[PDB]
Amino acid sequence: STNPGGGGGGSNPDTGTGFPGVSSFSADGSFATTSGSAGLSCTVFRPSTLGANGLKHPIIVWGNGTTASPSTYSGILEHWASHGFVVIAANTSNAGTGQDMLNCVDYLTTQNNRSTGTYANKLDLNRIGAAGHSQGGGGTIMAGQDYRIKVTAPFQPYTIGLGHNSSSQSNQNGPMFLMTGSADTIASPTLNALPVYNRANVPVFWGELSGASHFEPVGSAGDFRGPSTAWFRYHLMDDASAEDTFYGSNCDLCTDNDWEVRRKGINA
Repeated sequence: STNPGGGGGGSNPDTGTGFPGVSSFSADGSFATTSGSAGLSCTVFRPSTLGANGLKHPIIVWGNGTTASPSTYSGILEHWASHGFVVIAANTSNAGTGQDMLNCVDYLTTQNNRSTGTYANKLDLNRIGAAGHSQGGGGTIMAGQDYRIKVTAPFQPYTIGLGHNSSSQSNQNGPMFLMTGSADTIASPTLNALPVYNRANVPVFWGELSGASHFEPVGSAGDFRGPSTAWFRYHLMDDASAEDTFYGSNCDLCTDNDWEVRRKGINA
């Protein structure tokens, strides 16, 4: 949380990659947003103007929970877009293999590399993260093996079925912000998340939110919204103010009794 600008009604300085600073990770940011279909089988939520002020936009690829669509998560996806991310959701309700998510990344790469178009030279292909809920959180871990996925944020992942291959957990490309809810009886954290924490080959920040059901991530994603935004702003925008959300002995979530935190490979 620590920011030299002091937040609030002040004006926090730009991030390391040049994106506007924000006074809150849970409130929407300064970019007006739009959404629409992308490549037939994806849906994008993005700033309505891309590439202003010399910026190249980081990307979050999203996988839905079982039975769900991108609209089920429109609040959280629009929220990230309002901070400056280009957010691409696989449309599928069956995101567990990770392949649809990676196809959405391939699609945006093509568009970035065109001479003209919505995305032409406007994306930062070195700053891609993955996130998703439920089976889509398992799919985030599956997709997170790919060398282009810099960090992941699985929201209540389901890893005991629905396309998951648990060996993916030990083949991640980058660090993981693993989120669970203590009231989640559908993707039991003991069965679905504890094994990921144990076997992951990367640093893991595992936060379990007290009193969160399996439906906390739907819509605007509740009390996961701010933390997930901090994670992606830190790693994909070099927002230094998000560092002490996760790192150090006195990190924000570490001293917040609403969270049970288990870390590995994270400076503490």
